[PDB]
Amino acid sequence: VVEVPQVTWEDIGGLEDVKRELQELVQYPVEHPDKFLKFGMTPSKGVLFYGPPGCGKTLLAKAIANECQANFISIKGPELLTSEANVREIFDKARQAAPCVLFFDELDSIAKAADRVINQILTEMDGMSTKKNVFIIGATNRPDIIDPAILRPGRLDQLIYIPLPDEKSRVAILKANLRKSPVAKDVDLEFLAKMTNGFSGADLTEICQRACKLAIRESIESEIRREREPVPEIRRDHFEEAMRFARRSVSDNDIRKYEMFAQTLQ
Ligand SMILES: Nc1ncnc2c1ncn2[C@@H]1O[C@H](COP(=O)(O)OP(=O)(O)O)[C@@H](O)[C@H]1O
Ligand SMILES: CN1CCN(C(=O)Nc2ccc(F)cc2)CC1
Ligand code: NA
Repeated sequence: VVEVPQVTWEDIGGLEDVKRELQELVQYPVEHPDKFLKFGMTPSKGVLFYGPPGCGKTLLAKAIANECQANFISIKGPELLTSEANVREIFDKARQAAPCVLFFDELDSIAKAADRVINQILTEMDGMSTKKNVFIIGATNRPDIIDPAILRPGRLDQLIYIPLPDEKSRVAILKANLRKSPVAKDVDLEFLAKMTNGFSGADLTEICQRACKLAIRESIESEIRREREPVPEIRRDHFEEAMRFARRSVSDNDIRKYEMFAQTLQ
């Protein structure tokens, strides 16, 4: 389907740095085209996101399209196999859908025939002007195997690290996932962030979803009972019971690999 996404910056915990870097990569074009002239700026066309799985690369790409009021077209890495015109077909459909954000997901799969579905991606990128109003975003969990051709100026310009949430970020991620549920006042998310170092954003959200299921099942069963003879909440005890089922999804060794990769781009 081709739509404008619902998710906004408000749904993304942490990443305040990356967020305002994305806006000026996006708001510069439009809120000052009367200095977008005066120096001859050839605007952005592509970013490559990287980092551990489940920290919000997809969220950020959707939320870029929500801020621009833009269409969102998402192709997942492996399904480009049968077969080069598939790459042409996708860019034409994202031209047709302008303004549009075209999101290449899971293309660490591609980085391993497949030789030139990369080449059929790169040339398609060079033969599409800034003026077609199509913004490209890519995401990988394997920054070690990025062919730097796709970062040559003209393609995926900016390379943005998306890290595991530190302690502050994890309070933001819990707070955001919960921004519209009724949660009891005995619930301490700052202490829950303290107890979840190394948890991904996905990891965090799962705890929330389990605490929500159990508050739901308890509400079902109780007023099943209270019919034999007032909005319910998610209490602290729904959260205690959600954590039996909770541990980090990303390994400490892998953490190190990302930390080293990013910290050597300063
Ligand atoms: N910064 C964040 N704030 C809130 N939720 C997050 C965040 N990062 C990840 N999540 C949760 O984890 C899920 C998966 O995130 P996603 O953006 O698909 O990760 P990635 O693209 O890095 O693999 C999201 O639907 C969201 O609920
Ligand atoms: C299928 N496996 C998966 C893990 N893996 C790897 O290399 N991970 C990695 C993590 C972080 C980083 F920065 C680089 C690599 C080997 C192949
Ligand atoms: Na990922």
